[PDB]
Amino acid sequence: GALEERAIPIWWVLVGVLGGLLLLTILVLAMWKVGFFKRNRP
Repeated sequence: GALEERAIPIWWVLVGVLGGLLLLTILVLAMWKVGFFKRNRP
């Protein structure tokens, strides 16, 4: 009810967000490196 450890792991939430952000950033930067966000298609 309160004592219980929902843990409302604000930290894990913060971690998840930061992590999701890092993953998005890396995928984004990587995709940018490989040119995927890029077109220059024929």
